[PDB]
Amino acid sequence: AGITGTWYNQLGSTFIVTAGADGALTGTYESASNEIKRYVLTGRYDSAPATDGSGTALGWTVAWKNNYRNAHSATTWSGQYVGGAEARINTQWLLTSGTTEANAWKSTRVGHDTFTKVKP
Amino acid sequence: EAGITGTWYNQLGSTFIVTAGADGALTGTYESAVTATSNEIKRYVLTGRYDSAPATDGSGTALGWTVAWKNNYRNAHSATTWSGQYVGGAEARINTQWLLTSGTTEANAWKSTRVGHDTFTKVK
Amino acid sequence: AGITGTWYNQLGSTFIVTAGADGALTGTYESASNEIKRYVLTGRYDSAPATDGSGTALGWTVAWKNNYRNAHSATTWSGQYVGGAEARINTQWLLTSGTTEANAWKSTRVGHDTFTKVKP
Amino acid sequence: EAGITGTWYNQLGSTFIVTAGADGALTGTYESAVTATSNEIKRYVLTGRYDSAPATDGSGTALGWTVAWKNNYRNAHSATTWSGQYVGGAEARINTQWLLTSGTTEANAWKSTRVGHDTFTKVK
Ligand SMILES: O=C(CCCC[C@@H]1SC[C@@H]2NC(=O)N[C@@H]21)Nc1ccc([N+](=O)[O-])cc1
Ligand SMILES: O=C(CCCC[C@@H]1SC[C@@H]2NC(=O)N[C@@H]21)Nc1ccc([N+](=O)[O-])cc1
Ligand SMILES: O=C(CCCC[C@@H]1SC[C@@H]2NC(=O)N[C@@H]21)Nc1ccc([N+](=O)[O-])cc1
Ligand SMILES: O=C(CCCC[C@@H]1SC[C@@H]2NC(=O)N[C@@H]21)Nc1ccc([N+](=O)[O-])cc1
Repeated sequence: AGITGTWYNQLGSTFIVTAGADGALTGTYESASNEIKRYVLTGRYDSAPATDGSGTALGWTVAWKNNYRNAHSATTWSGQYVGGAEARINTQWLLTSGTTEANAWKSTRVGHDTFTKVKP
Repeated sequence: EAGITGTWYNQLGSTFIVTAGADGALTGTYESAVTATSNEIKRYVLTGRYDSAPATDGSGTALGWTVAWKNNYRNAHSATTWSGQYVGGAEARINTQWLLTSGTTEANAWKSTRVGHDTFTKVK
Repeated sequence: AGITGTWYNQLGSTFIVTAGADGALTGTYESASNEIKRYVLTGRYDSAPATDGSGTALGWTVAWKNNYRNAHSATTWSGQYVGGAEARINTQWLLTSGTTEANAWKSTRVGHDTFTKVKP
Repeated sequence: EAGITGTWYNQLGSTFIVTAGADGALTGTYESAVTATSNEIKRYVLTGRYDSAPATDGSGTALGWTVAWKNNYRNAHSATTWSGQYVGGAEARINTQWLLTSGTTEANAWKSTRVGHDTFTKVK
């Protein structure tokens, strides 16, 4: 819809996603050869957003295991899509690593990514 | 990573029913606590991912999932993601932090996202 | 030092701070007449940062009560100062409102502010 | 807002000793859990703010504070802020979420900040 396609964040990463008609998000995420760096993503979005000019709520997850590498971690992005001539997906994210119990307190990093339709 | 499929309950009275696929998929349903309302009216689709080959040094299993708060009955114009780890054994837990983003106008975007933490156990 | 002075974020807010020699931060925060909008801030920073080009860790708190208004809430900013010709204070923040027990789950909002030495 | 001054303990074995001033100041010390180390080597200055006139409808008292992890003995080149609310009565609590930012190079800034939650009680 407005979401399906390729998106680029400030870090050099690339997000390719299909938004299904009833709320599914499926795709690949490439962190900053390209194929070693590509990971599955899945998520959900609001397939009927409000009609008052509000953004479209959405989230997705990447677990950082593919056929080549396993970082033993997962990131979730939570945010909203904003359409128009300067379309954005504005997110906050949580990256949790698998840890022992003694290290669990420091298992989760937090940050923010802004995605645009063109590269920075 | 073994150990995730099944029913989980958090401190808020929510129920999380998930299947963990062999290659890292999470699929299932998430139900909010109800008192007056019938259960299925507050049941929502979830999807996510988990580490299907965790380190076998006693570390937890990294995972995450998303609920968009739209179903056939209700739409809150919002989405939550949970990020955390599964810890196995006799008192198994899924320990998470979450981000809840509401769809807002640009002027309200700064206040769009709530943060919290949910601890899931196998008993209510 | 590099921190003391006036800082401006993307939202229209103004942060005026003094960094004391041993780690104190004291000042006023003005959210976007000016005086009704001004609140006390206090915090801490690393008064001896690493010498490898790293930023300077710091945090502060504003409780949103002044002589005129009380929102029954408090924000903390956590971040790092980065000096040089384009100096920044890059932060993530948590805004917690006072709530009943039943509403506590939704008490805390999270976001990010980037502060510069000139207005946006 | 009354009720905050004194000693508080979290689930990680840390000790938080704070004075709440009449107009909203928080001042005190924060000590990490120790096993081999002497207590004062892991004790740090804190400052913060709280709502000194909370709503008297059973709501909690909003507050926050900061520790920069430098003392006369050690420097971790980091700072934590806790944001939360004091809840009074017989099982009094300070329920918080926290952000821990490490000083990093620009290339490492994306991974500079950890997030978590601490529950403080009046007993260990
Ligand atoms: O666990 C990992 C996997 C890679 C995560 C990439 C993050 S997802 C949030 C942000 N947005 C992006 O587009 N990319 C970044 N990496 C990792 C974790 C910790 C450390 N470490 O040194 O501590 C090094 C690499
Ligand atoms: O947008 C919503 C949808 C419901 C979210 C439930 C949250 S997901 C994190 C946490 N864990 C759970 O199991 N349940 C809670 N609800 C909502 C949002 C805002 C307000 N509000 O008053 O602002 C009221 C309800
Ligand atoms: O409790 C409040 C007090 C004002 C907080 C301003 C925030 S601090 C993080 C960010 N950085 C800034 O420079 N300014 C913003 N406001 C408030 C809270 C909730 C609602 N609400 O409608 O839900 C309205 C106002
Ligand atoms: O930077 C530090 C300083 C110590 C922070 C203690 C945290 S504050 C939140 C939580 N609540 C507590 O009472 N204690 C913990 N430590 C540190 C940072 C990174 C790593 N690391 O391995 O990456 C190890 C130690």
